[PDB]
Amino acid sequence: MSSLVRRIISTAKAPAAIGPYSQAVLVDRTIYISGQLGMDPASGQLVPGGVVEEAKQALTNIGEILKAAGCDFTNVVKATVLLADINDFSAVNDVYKQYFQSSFPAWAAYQVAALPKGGRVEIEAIAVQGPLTTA
Amino acid sequence: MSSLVRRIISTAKAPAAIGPYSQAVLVDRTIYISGQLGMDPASGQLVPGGVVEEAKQALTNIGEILKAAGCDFTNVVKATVLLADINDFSAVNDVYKQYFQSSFPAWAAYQVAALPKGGRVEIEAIAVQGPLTTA
Amino acid sequence: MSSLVRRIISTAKAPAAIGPYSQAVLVDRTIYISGQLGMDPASGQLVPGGVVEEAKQALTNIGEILKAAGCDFTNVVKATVLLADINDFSAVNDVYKQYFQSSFPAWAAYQVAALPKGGRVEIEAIAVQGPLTTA
Repeated sequence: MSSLVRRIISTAKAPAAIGPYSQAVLVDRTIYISGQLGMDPASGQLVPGGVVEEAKQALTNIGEILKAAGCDFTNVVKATVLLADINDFSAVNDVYKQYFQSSFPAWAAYQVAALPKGGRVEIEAIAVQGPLTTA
Repeated sequence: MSSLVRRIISTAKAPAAIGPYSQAVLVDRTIYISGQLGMDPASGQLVPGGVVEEAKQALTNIGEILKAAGCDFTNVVKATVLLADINDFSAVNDVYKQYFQSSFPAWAAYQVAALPKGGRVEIEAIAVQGPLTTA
Repeated sequence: MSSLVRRIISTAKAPAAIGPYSQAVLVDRTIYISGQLGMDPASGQLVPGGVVEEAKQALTNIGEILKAAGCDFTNVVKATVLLADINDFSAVNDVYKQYFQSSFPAWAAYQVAALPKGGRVEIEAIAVQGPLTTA
């Protein structure tokens, strides 16, 4: 069979790994992006201000990883939004909507028991490397 | 590179979006289906009767989304079953089994802290558009 | 369109199914592996010793499923690590690192409310059937 391209995506514009994972893996045309917390890329510390600020930073981090792979938010096809508190659903929704301005991904959003570093939100994503033709 | 097909799947036979997501995204041949709660498509209210009734409605909803994409349950390759209570595992298993009557998908099933709308179960799925040849 | 290969992966070297799922599904070149607990393949009982021993057994189980599909850990592109306790993150990380000795997968790791069988850890994975060419 054909040898499919598998590339580790890595950018200093997103946080360093806090463990045994890659920021994202591109395989064939699919990009699996690791769960992102609202961590500042330079410090690796959660940004202050709680879930809204954290959600913004997490999505900014995903954006930088997408850019490293020659993609943007239009390439995302599935997202998972993990919350520390289900009462934050509406607030996070309003943040998320600002990044996906068409062809909204499939998703799931729900509350887990706890995230690393005491994070209030973690977002995972799957993207597909372009070009994509959307009818 | 080739421009891959990316299509938003949308049917009025499944619940309207309660937020910034598509019911499903078809990209190349893979269909990412959003997490479905046991919501009535017409009202958008959770069906009464608790987890068993909700599980049935959620799977019915996935079925309608699959149909919109020219697929059925035989096309599902991976499911995720999110529970509000791990004690409901056996009950949900018995519901789920009635929809997948061969070539059972890969899966994960476990308890989360909370689902949207106070749901007792949420099911996500990945399918692949046919034809599929199963040896 | 072409008829894509869909194959159920099954090995007696990994635990029997405790419900309506396949150990893994290969579709085209992507392998979706079901969530694995730290269950002994012969008995179907969780191994003693808590999360570290369970994590080792779960990863051993994934390894046997990969082998059945003609793959190994180098083929894994995304993992999900579900914990019963976020305080176990560092311990599980140290176990996991021993299995992935290059080209680390994308991942997400976090605490859920409860796993089947009172498990302390469950690991899901996505792999891509080789050959893969890593630059």
